[PDB]
Amino acid sequence: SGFRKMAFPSGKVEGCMVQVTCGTTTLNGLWLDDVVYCPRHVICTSEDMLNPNYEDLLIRKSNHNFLVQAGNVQLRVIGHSMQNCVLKLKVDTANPKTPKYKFVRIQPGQTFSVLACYNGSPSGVYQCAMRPNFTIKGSFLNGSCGSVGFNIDYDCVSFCYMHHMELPTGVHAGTDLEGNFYGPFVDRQTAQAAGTDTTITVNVLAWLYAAVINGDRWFLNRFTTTLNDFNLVAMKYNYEPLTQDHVDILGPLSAQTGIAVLDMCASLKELLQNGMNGRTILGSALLEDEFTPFDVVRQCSGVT
Amino acid sequence: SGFRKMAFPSGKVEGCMVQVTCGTTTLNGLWLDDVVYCPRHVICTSEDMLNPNYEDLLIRKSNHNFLVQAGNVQLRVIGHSMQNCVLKLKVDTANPKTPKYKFVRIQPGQTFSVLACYNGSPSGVYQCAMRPNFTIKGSFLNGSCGSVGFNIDYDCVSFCYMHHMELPTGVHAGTDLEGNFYGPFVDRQTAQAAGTDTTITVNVLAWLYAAVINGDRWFLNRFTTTLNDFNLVAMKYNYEPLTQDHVDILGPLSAQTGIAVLDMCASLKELLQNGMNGRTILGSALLEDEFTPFDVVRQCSGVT
Ligand SMILES: Cc1ccncc1NC(=O)[C@@H]1C[C@H]1CF
Ligand SMILES: Cc1ccncc1NC(=O)[C@@H]1C[C@H]1CF
Repeated sequence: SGFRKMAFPSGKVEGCMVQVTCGTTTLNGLWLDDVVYCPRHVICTSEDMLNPNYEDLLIRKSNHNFLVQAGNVQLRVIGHSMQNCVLKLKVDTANPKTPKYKFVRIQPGQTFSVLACYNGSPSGVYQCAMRPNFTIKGSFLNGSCGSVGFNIDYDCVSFCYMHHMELPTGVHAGTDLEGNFYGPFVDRQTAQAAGTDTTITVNVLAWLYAAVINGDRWFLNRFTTTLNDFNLVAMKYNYEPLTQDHVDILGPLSAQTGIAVLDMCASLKELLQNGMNGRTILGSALLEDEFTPFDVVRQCSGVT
Repeated sequence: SGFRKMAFPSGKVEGCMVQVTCGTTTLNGLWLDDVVYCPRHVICTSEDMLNPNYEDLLIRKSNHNFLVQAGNVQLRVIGHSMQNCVLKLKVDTANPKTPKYKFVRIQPGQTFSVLACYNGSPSGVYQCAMRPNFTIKGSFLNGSCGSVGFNIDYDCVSFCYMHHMELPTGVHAGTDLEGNFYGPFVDRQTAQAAGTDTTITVNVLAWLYAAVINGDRWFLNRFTTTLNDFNLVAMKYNYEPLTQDHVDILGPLSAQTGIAVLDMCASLKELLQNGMNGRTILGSALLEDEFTPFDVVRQCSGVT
């Protein structure tokens, strides 16, 4: 029993972190096989970041200009190429610590662990969700770029995020491992509008099931609702509309607890309309949306 | 910017996790140098746990009865001994992955990361605090015993906790790495009273400084208070009494922000007396006490 915002064990990712320096800029790189992946803005000076012409800036750089260091080891760069907003630095040595891995583009509402790094060194690990508006509310300071987001399935690390920037609002933006930004963001020091965000309804429902499993039951009521009625409430409270797909993914939790999905929706409806009345759910005084139904099942069963 | 409940990178601890089996019971062990540390209740059957006589139960066990497995490797046990509530299994091989480490007994109110494990395999990592009543509100299922709590200072892992049990209330109890329980708890399946808990005042104040550093300032007011006046409020709201030692540890945050400790105490006083009025602080709708002043400084500076 107990329920925590659990991150994946970061060990397999730590073994891949390196430091990449180009000119006066230093950030983090990800060393997998004989390739180091890093944000392409490593080639920019703070002056260039206002309106960078990356193709032009990269033309002035040669393999020997990219300094890649794994702790005390210096890696020899034998190739460089830009793919979208990432630089791929071919090195002459395959990382002996390369785990089994995939590059995945996650969907909004999905969760992942971030290994925050500075100068190629891991500082900490935290679990977070990709917001419906494609931002992440992370914890990143200058030098954290190149830190990655990932999920793990037994021995396989699925890399889904690489940190590139902090918006003027203090929210974070980044790319998949092919350098495609999540959201409308560009790697330029310019004001950028993040879309209207919403709360991840299916995640809140999953978290309400986790609360029941662990003993927090006060929010359960004598009511039920329909997808249509619930969605009218979800609309008013800036929650994502619930679909049959979301109901289907909640199936295992509905089955384990014996609380029908629409009955849980009616509890969520009353919580949205009345608030928590000074009470807590799993130690939170608000409705948590950073646990997916898969996260709840995994944590509640002890999956390693 | 941004502030998260960050755990230490668990890599150095993952390299130490092993599985320990004795008879029909399996749990986690910690392999450091040529010693495997695990909870002594690995020698008990669920029947023995009601009133175990550990000295007698251990006398029936021999080195060959303790099955220690590190992933696919079987370790040869050449000695066993009980120290308080831990068993120390001497093995014939030093763990090649042993990091620099210390065994420390933490104080209540201090924080640490837990690497939750099942069958010697890491499932996840989370940050938590040792409650003033010596319990931890963790996330532990059957088979999680032997999972450890730790802090890291550059390359040194300070092991401070080993998980032994879940109280009937769903809160968790465990020992330091010499097998001494934190709190009045015993390793027996019996109802056990955890003391009256309190909120860790210095941690809440540290978190209020982190909120200011990151832009959440609405709670700052035009008032100040004294240690005596604040402690009368702390008493009423089951908060730990604030001492000059706590004020001294808050010094760096008071210096960085320019908000005097007693001025922050007056903001905390108004928050305790009036609530949050439906607002949030660093994404929380309650007063967070799981970040120490050292945690706030570390996260806010990017310490690796
Ligand atoms: C200064 C900072 C802080 C935290 N995380 C990231 C950053 N850096 C940026 O925003 C880089 C300049 C842009 C490129 F899109
Ligand atoms: C069943 C469980 C669940 C989570 N964490 C731990 C446990 N196990 C226990 O409480 C063991 C029997 C006691 C020894 F003090």
